[PDB]
Amino acid sequence: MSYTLPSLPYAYDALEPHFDKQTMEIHHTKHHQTYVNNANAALENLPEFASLPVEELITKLDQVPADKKTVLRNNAGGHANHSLFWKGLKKGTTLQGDLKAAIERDFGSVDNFKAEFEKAAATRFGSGWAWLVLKGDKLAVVSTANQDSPLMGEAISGASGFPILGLDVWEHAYYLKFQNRRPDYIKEFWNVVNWDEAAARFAAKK
Amino acid sequence: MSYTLPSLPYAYDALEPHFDKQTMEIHHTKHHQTYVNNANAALENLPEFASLPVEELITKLDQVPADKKTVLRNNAGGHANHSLFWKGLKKGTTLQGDLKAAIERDFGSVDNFKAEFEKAAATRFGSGWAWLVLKGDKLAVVSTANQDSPLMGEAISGASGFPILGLDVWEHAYYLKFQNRRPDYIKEFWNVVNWDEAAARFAAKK
Ligand SMILES: [Mn+2]
Ligand SMILES: [Mn+2]
Repeated sequence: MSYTLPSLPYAYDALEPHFDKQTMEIHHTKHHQTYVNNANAALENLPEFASLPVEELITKLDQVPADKKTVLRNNAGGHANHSLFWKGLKKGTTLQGDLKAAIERDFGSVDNFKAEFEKAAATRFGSGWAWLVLKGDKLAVVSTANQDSPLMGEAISGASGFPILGLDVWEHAYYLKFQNRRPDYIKEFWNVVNWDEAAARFAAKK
Repeated sequence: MSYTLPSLPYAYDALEPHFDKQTMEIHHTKHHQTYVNNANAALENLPEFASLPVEELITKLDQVPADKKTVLRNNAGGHANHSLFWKGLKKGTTLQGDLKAAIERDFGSVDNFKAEFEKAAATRFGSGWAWLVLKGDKLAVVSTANQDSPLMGEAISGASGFPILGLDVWEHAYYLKFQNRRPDYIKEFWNVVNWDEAAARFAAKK
């Protein structure tokens, strides 16, 4: 009830040849759906939380009943992260404008940022996410475990900041095409990171 | 150096039709190799710890420095776990003998244990392992995150006990064949869990 699997900005094959259509379909119809379903299941008993946007719910995980924290952290996190991820994917964009300049300001150069992002994405051990976040006035690359989001805050996720964009580095995001070669997937991410959406999120939050 | 990739006890396709040969090859030659490589790299500056069997090293994670604990927990963990995993996989075995009796004693029935194992393997959120462990004289089903091992102890891994067998539920262990259908993979594991080795391990620290 509370959450719905969001309508994608695109068909499953829209990120070809970079992100494989089989994975995008499963990622949405199976993995994301499951996060929505399991978050919804957990929120049935929590009407005072079920109304929150998922992105707000995950900032309030410390307010949930103890026995709800993990399931919603994982599944509302998964829902939030995947919802962001899809909107954060698009071919044909160019990093530009204020976001490019902020990246250049905060990382020294786009290449420095990319290397830092790639390093975070590659070094995330196990499942998780690499993020470009905005922490007040400064962009940062952080990473989170599993479906943790920086929106969850430091205490829960070990990261914080508003996610400008993120890269799913769960193996389900890349295994079918890339298998263990997560760096290749990370490189491909640069071809599909939706800088227009990242720029819009930066514009909203900067 | 410190660690080597062990030979598989079997050919890449020896677990077919249950576990796919492609995954077995990548899982062994890439993922396990990488754990070996990265554990070896981290041990290069740790002479005090570099000569230890991997299963002993992962019991001493709390003794290494902080810039080494995680890398070795993850990679020596991965090496320990995959080493066990390969030996713990074999077609044609039959659960029997003291191990079957102890499973029946501690879980009520083989099916009860299998259901509890499957639950633990399915509910492991993110990457990790499901374990049959022996805790003193009681078999238990536990799961660990990432490449944590029960051998690592409760503080680090959230689990303890002597692993009798384990199931890798990292998505790289099953995604190529099963994609998101980890329960199908978990069910297939019953066809390839090496009960002989599980029995041998059970007899070894019973
Ligand atoms: Mn995902
Ligand atoms: Mn594995």
